[PDB]
Amino acid sequence: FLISILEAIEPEVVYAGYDNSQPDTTNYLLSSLNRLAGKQMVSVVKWAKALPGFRNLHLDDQMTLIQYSWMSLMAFSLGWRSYKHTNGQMLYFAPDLIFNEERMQQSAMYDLCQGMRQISQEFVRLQVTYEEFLCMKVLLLLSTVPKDGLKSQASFDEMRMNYIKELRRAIANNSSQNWQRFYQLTKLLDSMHDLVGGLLQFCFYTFVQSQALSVEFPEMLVEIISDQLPKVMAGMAKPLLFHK
Ligand SMILES: C[C@]12C=CC(=O)C=C1CC[C@@H]1[C@@H]2C(=O)C[C@@]2(C)[C@H]1CC[C@]2(O)/C(O)=C/O
Repeated sequence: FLISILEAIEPEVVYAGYDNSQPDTTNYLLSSLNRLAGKQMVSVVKWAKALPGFRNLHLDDQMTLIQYSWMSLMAFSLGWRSYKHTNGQMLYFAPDLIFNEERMQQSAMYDLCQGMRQISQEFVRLQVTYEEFLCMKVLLLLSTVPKDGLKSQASFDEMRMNYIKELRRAIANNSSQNWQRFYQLTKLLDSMHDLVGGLLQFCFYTFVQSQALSVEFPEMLVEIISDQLPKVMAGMAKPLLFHK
């Protein structure tokens, strides 16, 4: 039933509003992706608020969690869309904005694009189910926390365990087989941290020199990155890993 709720609140597809009549310069591609991000952010917040248990957390905890994990959430969903739509061959940012080889090249971030595509390829290798995907996604929202703790730790800890339990539910044949599956899926979750570190680095860099580099960011994103950046730079956040 918790999973049925996840399927119900899963956001609808978000379009980039991209104009293919324009040249695909790095400036336009990145500004276009950031505009898409702003629209996705709206969907993400509405989603977080509908998650059983999220509301129970303090308002500052809800805000902190979203700002620390939005990049992981969007990159993870990107991996899923790319998996279901292109079997991991292209990056399906949006129905109207699919990144092929040419776009990855002109984006100036080919390496990050391949890092994101690798997530999609892991979905392929593991044949991740929609249910596993949904549970894993919630876990990402709950896997980057303040080193000094949350105001609703008890509630947070409770919520996290419930969703981890839900994941094992989605996973469940043989017990050892289920254990192996949990091992593999959580390895994928842990792998998001290093990827996101690279995504955020380029995000903060272009954000800081937005005007100079002509890379536009919507206000929906500017507000969040403005506050998040110093917190991350100061090293206030830590990951909640599943493996050594
Ligand atoms: C959020 C986003 C776009 C929506 C989406 O489905 C997935 C992502 C993940 C990668 C993000 C990307 C954009 O936001 C543009 C970013 C943020 C890129 C990481 C580097 C980036 O290309 C950047 O820094 C351009 O300025």
